[PDB]
Amino acid sequence: NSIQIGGLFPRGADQEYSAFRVGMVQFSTSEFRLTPHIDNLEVANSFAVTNAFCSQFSRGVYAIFGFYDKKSVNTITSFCGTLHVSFITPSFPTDGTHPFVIQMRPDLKGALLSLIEYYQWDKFAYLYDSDRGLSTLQAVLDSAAEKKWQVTAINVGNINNDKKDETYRSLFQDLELKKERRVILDCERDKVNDIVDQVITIGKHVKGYHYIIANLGFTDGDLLKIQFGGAEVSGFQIVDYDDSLVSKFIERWSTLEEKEYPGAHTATIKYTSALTYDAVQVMTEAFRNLRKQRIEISRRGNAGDCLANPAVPWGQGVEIERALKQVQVEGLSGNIKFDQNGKRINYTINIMELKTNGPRKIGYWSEVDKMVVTLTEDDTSGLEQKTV
Amino acid sequence: TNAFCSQFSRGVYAIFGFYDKKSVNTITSFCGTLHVSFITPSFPTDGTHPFVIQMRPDLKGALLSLIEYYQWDKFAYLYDSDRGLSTLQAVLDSAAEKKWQVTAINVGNINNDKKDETYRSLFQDLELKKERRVILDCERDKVND
Amino acid sequence: IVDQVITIGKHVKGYHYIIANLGFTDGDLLKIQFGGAEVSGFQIVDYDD
Ligand SMILES: *[C@@H]1O[C@H](CO)[C@@H](O)[C@H](O)[C@H]1NC(C)=O
Repeated sequence: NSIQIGGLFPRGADQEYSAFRVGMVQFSTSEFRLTPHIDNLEVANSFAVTNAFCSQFSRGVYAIFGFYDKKSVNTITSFCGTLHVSFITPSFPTDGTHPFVIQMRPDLKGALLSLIEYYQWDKFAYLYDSDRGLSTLQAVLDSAAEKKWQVTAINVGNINNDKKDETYRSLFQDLELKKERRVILDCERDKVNDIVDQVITIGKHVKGYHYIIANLGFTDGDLLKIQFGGAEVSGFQIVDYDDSLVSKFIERWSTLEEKEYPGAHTATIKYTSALTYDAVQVMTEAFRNLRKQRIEISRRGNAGDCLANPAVPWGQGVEIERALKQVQVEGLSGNIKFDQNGKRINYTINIMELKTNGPRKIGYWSEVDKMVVTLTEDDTSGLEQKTV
Repeated sequence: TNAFCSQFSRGVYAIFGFYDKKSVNTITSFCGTLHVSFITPSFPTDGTHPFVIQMRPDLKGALLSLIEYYQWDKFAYLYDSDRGLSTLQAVLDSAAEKKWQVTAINVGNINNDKKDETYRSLFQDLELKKERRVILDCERDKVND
Repeated sequence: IVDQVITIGKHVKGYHYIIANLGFTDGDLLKIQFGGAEVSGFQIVDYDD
């Protein structure tokens, strides 16, 4: 029982592929076995993505797991929506209803707007990356008219390789011109790391500044460097390490050799890798349920060419999509459930704060509640003088 | 992608056509890879894209200069995503540099279904307070709507 | 020490540091360079010779 599936990874994805293998081994069963075909390629090049996809389709896979960028997303959604091949991804959710695409990554918009509303910011600067996507920008801009906000949006995404460190000094000093202490980041962990590092270099991490790191991994990058700064830093965490399942995972994860499973020896794991693992679980449950529901999905013939005119799609793909979207499980990212579009529904995003003794969980965010406050409310005698 | 891979098989020397925000990356990537020259009247790409000739002239500079000419320090900006978000970044950075109060609203790309329902209250909320200056960035038909 | 100073963020323009050692430019000076704080030290090897 070999089930051929496709996988598409960037040339710069190590821990993700490692976690993929971890999912392959941990969730492998005796009933059936998945047989992954792996292709490392440049994600930004649509031609390369298309080439690899037509190759995978020539192999005749049942489902494809992979990543995409703002350049290659339309190719993926259009091709999968065309040929009826199921696609699973950790990458950013598309804006719209895109069929045959399962976005494992949950939406952060609600939690962010709820957070800004929580801290009552009426004026701030918002740094955005064009290399990822401009959706959240539109979100907070449209929200600015309703909530009466003064938002100064700056693109950090257009920066050269050699001159990229000037634009940061100019940015922060122009913010000295605007005298605005509240900032939001939302970028790649590496780009974020560079930003934080330059914040430390210019030394704007002193008390009085307030930063919001918008990403799902709060603890994935090194944020220890800004910890003793004195500036308040809030972010979101999708992987709660205080869970039994997560701990039993980290136990095995930490016991892996870094030579065989790159960047897996760490006790902390990037949320993307976690999403990959959970994706493996989900696919496994989906095909297991297909065999359990007595639905014959095996293709008797070859799918052949993806460029055949007119395009002839296979039928079992619909059944696979239905199987995938109807999966409800428990992974590293918490409760996993999908809607008819494939987006994540009913998820819990921990709201985290960075203090002196490290990160602490203040909130828990949901789609329906839109807000939840954990007890918190610590009181100290320090800097509180009982009246005389 | 299919039509491009075709006709190229016929061995054409140059390809003339149009593109949208969804298919633009396909055209530019494929033409930049296979070295097939592509001509378009549609919106210019944001960046340096080789083997692509954008016949359409840039409109950002003229817009910012016109806005500066009418001396508007506060205005509303309605935009569609189908032509690109470059002009948006332009007016945002120009708002940061020239100290403008710009209220930009996207009606484009159907980015939110919510708004469609009870959008009138929004437009009227901006209609009661200020909003003396408005700029339309859309398709001729969308403009008409 | 310098690293702990930048981490706690006392390298702002109000503070003044003196490196008394023979190598001033031998250590990593990029990190406190952009701080805005004045840092003066001693150098025994003149590269202008
Ligand atoms: C999420 O759906 C679950 C099933 O895990 C249920 O326990 C709970 O109702 C949920 N939260 C909401 C807001 O429906």
